[PDB]
Amino acid sequence: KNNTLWTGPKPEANCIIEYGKQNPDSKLTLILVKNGGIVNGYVTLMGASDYVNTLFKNKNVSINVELYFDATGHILPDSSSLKTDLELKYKQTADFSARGFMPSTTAYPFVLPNAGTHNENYIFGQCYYKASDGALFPLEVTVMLNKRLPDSRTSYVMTFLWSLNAGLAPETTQATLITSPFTFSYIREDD
Amino acid sequence: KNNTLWTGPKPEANCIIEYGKQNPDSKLTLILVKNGGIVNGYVTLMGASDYVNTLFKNKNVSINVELYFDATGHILPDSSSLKTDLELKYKQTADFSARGFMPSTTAYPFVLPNAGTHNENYIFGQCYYKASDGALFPLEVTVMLNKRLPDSRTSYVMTFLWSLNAGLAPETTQATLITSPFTFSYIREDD
Amino acid sequence: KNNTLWTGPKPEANCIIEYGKQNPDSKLTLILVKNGGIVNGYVTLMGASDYVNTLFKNKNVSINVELYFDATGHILPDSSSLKTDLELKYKQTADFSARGFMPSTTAYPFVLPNAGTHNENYIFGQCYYKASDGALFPLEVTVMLNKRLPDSRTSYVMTFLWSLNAGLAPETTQATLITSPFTFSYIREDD
Repeated sequence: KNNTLWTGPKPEANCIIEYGKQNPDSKLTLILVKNGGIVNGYVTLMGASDYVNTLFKNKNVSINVELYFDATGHILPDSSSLKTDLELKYKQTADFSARGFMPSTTAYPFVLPNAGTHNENYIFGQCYYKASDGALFPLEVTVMLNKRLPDSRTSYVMTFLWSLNAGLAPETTQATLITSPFTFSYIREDD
Repeated sequence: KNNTLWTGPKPEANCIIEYGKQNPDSKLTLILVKNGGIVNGYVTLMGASDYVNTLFKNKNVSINVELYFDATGHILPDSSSLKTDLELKYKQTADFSARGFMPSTTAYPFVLPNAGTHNENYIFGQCYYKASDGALFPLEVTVMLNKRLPDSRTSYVMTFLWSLNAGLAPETTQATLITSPFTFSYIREDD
Repeated sequence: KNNTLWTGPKPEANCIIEYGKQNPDSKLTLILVKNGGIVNGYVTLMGASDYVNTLFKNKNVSINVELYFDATGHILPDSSSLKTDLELKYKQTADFSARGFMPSTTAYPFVLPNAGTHNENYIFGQCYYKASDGALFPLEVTVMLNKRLPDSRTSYVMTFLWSLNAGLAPETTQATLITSPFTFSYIREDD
């Protein structure tokens, strides 16, 4: 056992949404659990800055989070949106190899674009935002696994995009941004 | 392994939907399986009374199921919609402690009874109702974890809401209400 | 430790979509993982023929994949769309019984042919098709478990239907068909 790799259940601000900001402005909860040959994931984002908490005063919203991992499955905090590495739920040890939680590069390879679409690397789904007035808006989610390699330090990529394209803005005031839990599963690398 | 807590796979009527009814009018199927630090859930409701089975003669419908558990994860039947406790897929010395199946009070705390606060305690999704003529209608699902205590004897809360908001009612006659299976995952309490 | 039954992560053409074709024209990725009392599934289909890769030149499309298994959970290749049996992620043989990965016939019974509706044998959901120009199209998914046999040699049934009813066709030329990953869970038979 050490079948759960996660941010903790109620993390402190650990992720930067607003490009260029130097400190965290949001709280990413991300949990990756092994289950046989797949990983089951759970992700939710909570805003923690006035900028993130006023994004939903606009009708068109896109939130992006990119995670870059090294060869042993550890976050590269300089290029990732998440600035703190994930940790095993059972283990005080940070000494561990997390390759087994990573997205398979056999199912979801890195590719060089070379005229021709490569859409095997995406998961699509939906999650929701509940506004201040009670209205519920669907958020379209895209997860991309591996596919584009940005540098030589990276071995695995997991990116998230939440998009809202609404008839009218959900809010007219600042309100804590919370994306409802989005679950997904993917084929995992060997341990 | 002490890892599945459920109603059974095809339960007899075990749940009360209609306000003020004294005996079960529906069959709730609920399965909670441990997977690392999360529980994976599966839930479906089947009507077993004329009242439940004529709800979809209206175009706007809300079905509420509330589950209140004690400190060792057992159902409190007086206040809960479900009138029979859940059971382990494998049998009892003292019946048993089901606390590790419950929603985490760290991830999903109990909070003051203020309106519209703490929307991090909800999971939103969709499942479907297939009408007698074949039309498929989406049902918006809300699951509430903990958040509001109903009384001083409860330790954990899990509530389900299925909502239909159609342009035209699905049915014009009585028909067996069946919600298609809804899956969800949540951060679990320690064993 | 033999909890994954699958096609492998990047299968050769192994499925026949087009009516009356004798050899595979598509690549079905199917992974069934035990988790306590349920199976967690992941399915995606990739086209592998000009026929399959031109279906999305029409706005209305139905793709069907039917899997029929014998009493030990192995594919009957003659009748099924999948022509190669599933394999354990850790084996090598037919030294494997796969009944524990099958859909429970208590939760999803077989019923008398042609007598009633039996919507409790269906799981409905959505996945997507990303077109060559980038637009995302929702695909409605229906999974049927057990319910009706194709012949008297079959013990378990799992069928998938992906449907598109767009306002306009996704494509005007041939393009690799890919159904984004669809996850679902169901109550499993005993091992």
